[PDB]
Amino acid sequence: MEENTRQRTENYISAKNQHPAWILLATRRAPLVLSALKTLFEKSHDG
Amino acid sequence: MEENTRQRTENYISAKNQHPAWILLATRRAPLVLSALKTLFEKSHDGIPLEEAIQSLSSILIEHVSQEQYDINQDNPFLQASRELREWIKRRLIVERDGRIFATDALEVAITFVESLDNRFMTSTASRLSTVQREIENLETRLNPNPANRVATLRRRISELERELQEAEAGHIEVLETHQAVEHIRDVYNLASSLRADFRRVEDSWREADRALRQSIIGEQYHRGDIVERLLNDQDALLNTPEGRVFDSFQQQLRQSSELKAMSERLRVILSHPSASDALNRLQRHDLRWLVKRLVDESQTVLQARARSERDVRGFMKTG
Amino acid sequence: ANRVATLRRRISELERELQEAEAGHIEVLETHQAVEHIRDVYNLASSLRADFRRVEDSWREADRALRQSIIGEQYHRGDIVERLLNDQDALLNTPEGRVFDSFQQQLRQSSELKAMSERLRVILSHPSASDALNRLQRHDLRWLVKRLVDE
DNA sequence: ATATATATATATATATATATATATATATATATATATATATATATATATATATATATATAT
DNA sequence: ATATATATATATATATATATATATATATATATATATATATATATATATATATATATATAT
Repeated sequence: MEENTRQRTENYISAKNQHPAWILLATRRAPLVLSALKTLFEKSHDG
Repeated sequence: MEENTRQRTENYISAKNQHPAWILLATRRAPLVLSALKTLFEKSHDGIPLEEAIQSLSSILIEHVSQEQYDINQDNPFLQASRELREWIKRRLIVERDGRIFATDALEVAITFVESLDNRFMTSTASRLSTVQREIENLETRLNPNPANRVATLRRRISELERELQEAEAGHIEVLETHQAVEHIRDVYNLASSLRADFRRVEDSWREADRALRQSIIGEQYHRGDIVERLLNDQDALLNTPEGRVFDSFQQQLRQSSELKAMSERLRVILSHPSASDALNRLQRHDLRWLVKRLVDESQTVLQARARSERDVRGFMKTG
Repeated sequence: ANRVATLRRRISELERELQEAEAGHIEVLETHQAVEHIRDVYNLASSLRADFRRVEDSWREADRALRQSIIGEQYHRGDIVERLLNDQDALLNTPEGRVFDSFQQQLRQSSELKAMSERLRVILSHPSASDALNRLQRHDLRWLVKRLVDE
């Protein structure tokens, strides 16, 4: 199980520097972008 | 409706600047803190006792002292563990209670997010659709009061179960093939783990309601006769809110020791099946094995925590 | 024998409920209990689409890898056919692949999915639905099956 | 014999100096979101030329 | 007679320039975060003066 301990930190760091979602939530301007995007995408479901 | 969008950006800025989970996610050192806390709390049944927390967190810090780019300490991992623990407590990210520290709701949300983030075994299994279908069946068949509808539903159900009884008696019973069974096991674990999800939201709601009551009590001239009823009406108002209502309904449902006895006996056999080891590793297997005890203990803890609010009335009404 | 006994007792439970209903003691969900009972269903459904969002990516990556390896010179015609078959089978045997396969089996036995969508229509017409869920969520839960079939 | 009153005993509360541990204000280093700039691409218009198809006079 | 071939018209493509919007890149000012001096709190050894008290003298 010890791998699950250390390798997990590398998983999290790679997610922090790569995954778009976590990158977005970290930006200084996140809430405006997130609110605007949800407003756009809530009212229509086909694109 | 989109008039609220103006208000929604304000709501999100407020959440960004206040909610501890989001602030944590935004920090430079976020992955280290989240990994350390996940490792620490993976083994908690109650709030982990403080001393155990310090020791095990020092060991975890030792695990990652190699990462010098994060300014990790290299003279006393025990002191570093204690310092980090108090720092996190200051961040409203973990709370002391009875000397046993617990994970606030913020950390639970952050951990669930980051865990769901990566490629992994996914949240839903192949059995999720069948679960939803069964639940929809029950919900619809119970929502409508038309007695003809209910009797027809029961007639078709009873005919189907008579078919199944005849089939099984004749000997054509059927069982889950291995890879179907593993998926069902995993879905069961995922459903079950959601019960713990909100034992910490309820306590925060109690805390805030009690704080609001005491704060409004600043206008002492109100009638204490009002509070002779407000003792129950606090719970009543939070029973108009989902928190108190659903938590107390959950308590009532959980108090039915017969169904819980059935659930425990069935958990035991499902976990004794060979594919259990396939579906779930050691940690998950133990966690599910005595989920019932976890729920009972932690709900008892929540009740004994709301006991302080129960005493709030004696701290308000009495002015000797 | 365990299955036989379980059926023997479940049949008696539904017999008890049938006796209660025929006597006139039909019981509805308490007009507040039905509220949370509905958002519970919505929460269960909330992950079903989320997982398909990753089934999509898994298959996209499989296709891209196959296309890239086709430009690979080392492969005979037989090797490329083998790569296609084995990549598809491997993708299908992963958890998300099993999600897709179960969805496909349900499509085969379409009666149950149609019944589910009919039940959803009935559920959302109830007044309590408006209290439990805002309109967008009700819309999503109504056309869950459509969304999956499109995805 | 029980009750008032005695010198000394139990033992601590308080006091001081000392160290170590923690909380704070402040300075300072690195990461960040954004402003400015040059080359690139887009589309616009103005004009020339190429092209297909036709009008007309012609070959045999 | 039928079909050939050139001059003609018109629909389309190509060249060129203007202006605008763009992408890559540099540098800037901004914010997070770490490090530090410093003050304050927690705990401790050593000891005093104290309150409570035993043990105790004295009394009716």
